[PDB]
Amino acid sequence: MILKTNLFGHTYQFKSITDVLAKANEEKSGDRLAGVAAESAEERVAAKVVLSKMTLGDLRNNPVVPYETDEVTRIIQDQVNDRIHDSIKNWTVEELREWILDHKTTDADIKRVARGLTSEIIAAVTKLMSNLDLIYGAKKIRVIAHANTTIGLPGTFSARLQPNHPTDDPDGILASLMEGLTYGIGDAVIGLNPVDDSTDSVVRLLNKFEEFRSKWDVPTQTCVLAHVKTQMEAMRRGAPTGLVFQSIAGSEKGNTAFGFDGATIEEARQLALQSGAATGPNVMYFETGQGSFGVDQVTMEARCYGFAKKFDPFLVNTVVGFYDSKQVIRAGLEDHFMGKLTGISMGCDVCYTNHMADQNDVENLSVLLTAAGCNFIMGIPHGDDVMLNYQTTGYHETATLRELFGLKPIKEFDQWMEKMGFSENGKLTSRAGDASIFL
Amino acid sequence: MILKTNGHTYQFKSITDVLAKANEEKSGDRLAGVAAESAEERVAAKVVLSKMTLGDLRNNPVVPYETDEVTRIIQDQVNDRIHDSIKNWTVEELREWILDHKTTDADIKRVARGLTSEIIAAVTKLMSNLDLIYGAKKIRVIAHANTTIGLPGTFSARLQPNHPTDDPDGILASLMEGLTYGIGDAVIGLNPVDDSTDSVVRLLNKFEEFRSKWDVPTQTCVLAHVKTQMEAMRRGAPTGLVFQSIAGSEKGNTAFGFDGATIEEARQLALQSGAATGPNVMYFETGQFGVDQVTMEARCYGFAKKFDPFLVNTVVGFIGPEYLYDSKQVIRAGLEDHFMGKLTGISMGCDVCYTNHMKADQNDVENLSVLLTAAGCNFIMGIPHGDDVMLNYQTTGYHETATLRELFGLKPIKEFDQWMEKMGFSENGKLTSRAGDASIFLK
Amino acid sequence: MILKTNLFGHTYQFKSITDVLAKANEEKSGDRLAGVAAESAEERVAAKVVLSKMTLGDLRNNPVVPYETDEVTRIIQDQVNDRIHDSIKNWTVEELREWILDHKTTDADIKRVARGLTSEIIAAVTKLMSNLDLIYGAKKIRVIAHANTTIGLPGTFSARLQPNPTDDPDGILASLMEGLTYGIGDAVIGLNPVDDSTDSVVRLLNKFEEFRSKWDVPTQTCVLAHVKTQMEAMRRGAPTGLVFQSIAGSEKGNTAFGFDGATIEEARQLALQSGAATGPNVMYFETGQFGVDQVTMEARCYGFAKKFDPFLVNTVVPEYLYDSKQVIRAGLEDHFMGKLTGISMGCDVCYTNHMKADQNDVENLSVLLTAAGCNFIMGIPHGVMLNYQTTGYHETATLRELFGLKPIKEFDQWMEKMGFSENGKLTSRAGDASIFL
Repeated sequence: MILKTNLFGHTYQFKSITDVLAKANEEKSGDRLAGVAAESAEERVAAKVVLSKMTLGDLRNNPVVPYETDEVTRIIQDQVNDRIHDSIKNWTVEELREWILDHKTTDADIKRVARGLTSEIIAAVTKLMSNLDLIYGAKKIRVIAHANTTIGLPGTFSARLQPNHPTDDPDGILASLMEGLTYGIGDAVIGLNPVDDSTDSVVRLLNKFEEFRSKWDVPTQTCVLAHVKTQMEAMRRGAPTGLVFQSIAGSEKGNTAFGFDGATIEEARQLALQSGAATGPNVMYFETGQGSFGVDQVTMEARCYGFAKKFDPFLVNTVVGFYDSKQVIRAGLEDHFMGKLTGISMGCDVCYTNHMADQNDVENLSVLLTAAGCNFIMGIPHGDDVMLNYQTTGYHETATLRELFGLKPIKEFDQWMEKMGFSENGKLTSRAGDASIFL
Repeated sequence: MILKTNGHTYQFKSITDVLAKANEEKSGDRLAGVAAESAEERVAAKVVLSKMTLGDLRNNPVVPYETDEVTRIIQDQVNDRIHDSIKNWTVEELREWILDHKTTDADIKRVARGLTSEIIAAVTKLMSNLDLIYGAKKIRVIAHANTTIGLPGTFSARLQPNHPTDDPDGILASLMEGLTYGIGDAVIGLNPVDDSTDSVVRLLNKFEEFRSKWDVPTQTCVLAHVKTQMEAMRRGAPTGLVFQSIAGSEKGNTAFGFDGATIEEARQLALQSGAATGPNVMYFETGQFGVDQVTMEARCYGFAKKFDPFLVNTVVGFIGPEYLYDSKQVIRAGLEDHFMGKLTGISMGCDVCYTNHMKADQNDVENLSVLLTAAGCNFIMGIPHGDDVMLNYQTTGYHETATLRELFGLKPIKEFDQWMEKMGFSENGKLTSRAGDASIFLK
Repeated sequence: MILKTNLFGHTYQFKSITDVLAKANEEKSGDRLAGVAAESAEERVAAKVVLSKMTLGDLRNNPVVPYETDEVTRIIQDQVNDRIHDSIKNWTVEELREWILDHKTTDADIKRVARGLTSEIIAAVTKLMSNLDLIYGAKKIRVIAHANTTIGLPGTFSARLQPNPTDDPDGILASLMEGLTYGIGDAVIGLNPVDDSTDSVVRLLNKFEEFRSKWDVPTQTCVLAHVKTQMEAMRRGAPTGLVFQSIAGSEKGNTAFGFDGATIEEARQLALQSGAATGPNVMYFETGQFGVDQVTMEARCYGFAKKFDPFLVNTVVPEYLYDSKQVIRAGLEDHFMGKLTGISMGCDVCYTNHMKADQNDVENLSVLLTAAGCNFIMGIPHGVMLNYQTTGYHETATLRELFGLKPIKEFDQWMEKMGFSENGKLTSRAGDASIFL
């Protein structure tokens, strides 16, 4: 294959596909720090030109971590329909891009072609797309999934309810939960990322979370975001969970560092279907984000999505961190699109402190992702002040974002809200922020 | 009025100072020395500005009524009765109220009668980007030249080819291409290289022949000096609109070569012998001593409101010192400008400048354009800049505008949309295979 | 410009444009009494023929009252866009008529042509239109205005609440409340006071606004005194939504009414600076019937009114009636010319139940006007205690229901918040002013 372009008055040769994929990315902090980024704006345009002419055959057959060496590569590659791929193998990345964006190409068509794609291809096409392409292209693509209720339907926008609190103090958590419900937060999931993630603490929390949900008959899913194996361990001890969560990576090496493999995730899925509190079939909740190999962040993100797709998740959130702020927006839009095209329920967690990284930047991305058909987004505030983080909730801003686009919580949760008097025809009432009805 | 606040006593030198230090970090303000010394100070300025009554800002324009015509024009638009009823409202209260569910667009428009540009700038300074999006969406503003711009479910765009030499065939090509993507429903014009009265005249008649040839429901304009256009008009050359770059101070306007009385003359002249049905025939361009960029921006709208324009485009740019600049500021200013203008009651758009060497330099423009379109902005245009004058002419933005419309399900102005369908360029809002194909014009 | 024609059997020559305008009108009482009418039905057809072939430029250039002499002609003529007018100057009156009434011709088109028209052209085209043309032709045209709320939107029908004895407070008050329960007063809540002294107007405005604010009624208030009286009342701090003045089609008429162009504009700006309406449309004008005919004079009031972008423009319309049809004809003409001029056109109908008009005639004209797209109509009984109680509230309500119209949006929302109506239909609380007292 070529890997060389003369544009303009200078021949640029690239070492490999991995090199071309990496240098074809827009400016990214992590790639720069790893030495894989483009040495100039001109070299980056060259990478993009080279990539645009690369065929889907070449990319599919040369995954950036070999098949014999990496389980994630095998999981990704084993999902391909070889017959479908064979008919698109001679298409170029740029032809794939144009085809995906064309008027006459439908969500159904795209899902058919997805069967002939791999994470490296998804990754590749994303790099040749503009921010408006990533938005318009992702909107075209519908992805839905069902645990207790169905996420992803047009006209809806969902939100995870996960109170912080440094101590995980029962009162502070409960208070944040109830307030959150009044704003319509918690239809995607109701949960906690616990400080004490011992098997017994997870057992205690899961039990408490289902007691609360069952009390108020909230149509949603519960999930304690500890290690996959700890949640499984709690579930074998009789604790109910709606979803099973795990942070994931784009390599076998990466997942091993996190403490699991495909078999482990598959065992958790079968255990949740057998004994979980959710109807199913979508019971996994995965977290990605870069990173923790010579391969770029975008391509490795794609590969996480390809791993995730194998286990039919209810949710798959990336984590982007708010050097120009435009990078974070770009990342969020890329993630969201690669994931929608991969066919997974994709969301996005946006971290912030305040460093030209503020709440305004988070809002910029949020609005952009919502125009893209992203069904769940959540700001994650950081800072030395652990109490402004707990109190900075994003509940009111999410209600606002919904109203702006005219979206509602998942159908059954929106019905629950009207029965509680917290909302009416999508818009919140005077009871918003008023958790009195619970007490 | 109190200009102090707290575990540290912060104090400000004036209203002009608080307005300035209350802003979000901006390089133009920072380089002009007016910005805040820290985030703690910024938060402090916002707190002081938030407890300030509307009467205090109404009575304390950042440029004196005695001195400056812009200040008078702003202040003379106020209804003293309505202002009186709200004079004791605090700035934070005005923000809350604007954003509240029970508060409607007609309510806002009423309260705007008792407001001034300094107050409009004051409230904007206390709003997050989401507030500026959601709050501007609430506000509808329409204007009618030959057609009505501003209606919900629509999005309009200027057709303004930037050929380096103003080659008649380079323009004719770009114009016809644009029309096939549905561009030019807001206005068909040129910012010409030769802005001489005889040039402007030649241009105005050429554009008019072309528009009239294809019976294109829109307006024409040549973005020159208001005085150049008037001469051209007095010689018998037709114009849909009359353009003028404006400023937020008499000095600024005087520097630009005109005053309030020049714009009224231009306006009444357009109503007398212009090619637009009217009443809205003015087309202003805004964009940025001791007064911050936002407050000055507000004051241009306050100026422009008096002349009921068809369009008022701010100009923001993804160009800058590189080390002191961040894209967020360009986004924030666009969102701010749009809100303030909509709150002022003017048909408000936004021109976005960018260093155009890569296709990825447009990502920044697209970010803002999507945020603004979600806020109800009915017209946005990209302006390519850089040493490559011919790429700038090729970087047309037509396809990207058509895609922006389909993303939100918007169409061009009603009559133009009807023209598009009669020409075969679109159907129920979406373009056809004919998009880009100038053949129907040549055949 | 020919002014002769052979009305097949005789040759009729006319003195001037003024003469031909006048003779083309159908039989009108004032025009007859003034000696400007046609001597025979045959010379009226001849008048029309001549008018029909007359070009628009000729009409624009020759106003019935000279530009050098008359303010109203200048106010009218200075509003013309010469450029637009130049394109149509060779159109005839008949041709202009045809064009208004064409399927393919839109409200937007008509608004562009209006800019090249004048009151004498508006008058002329109307003189050649049938009653259906005036109804249909006007239906096509939408005119909206905004003071506190917006009058003129389609699907709405607005009404004035202006209590008619000795300026009795107990009886004015009771009339307001009873009026609001039927949904009267979305256009404006006013009063034509017997005592039109500045002091009296100031007392009235303060009480009207006190009441309106108390009940939070979304509408405009206005005391129908002299413009200069209202202006002084405003300078003393009295709040008014609209500013009222009867106006005429000549500088002599306005001068006789006691005001001029600068007075009206001084009033307009005053309302904008300290009125209680949001605006921009704050003026409320009354019109209605030299050697110039009634109709052409009417058209000229509208052109005058237009320069001041009024919220409302009511025209007023029994012993000298050759037939009641003339009242119906007058109203349809007035509405068309007002809509063609681009003004919020309303209509006040007078009746004394005479053999030729008569409450049933005020219904004929009302239903006809409502089909015409008229958004404001009011009945005015003449000849004291049976005229205050002769209300028109129930008739107004039944008219809306007949056409499926509602009051102005905000006022309609207030009607439902008050339990007086539901979806434009009144409830059992209609007439029952208990919610107030």
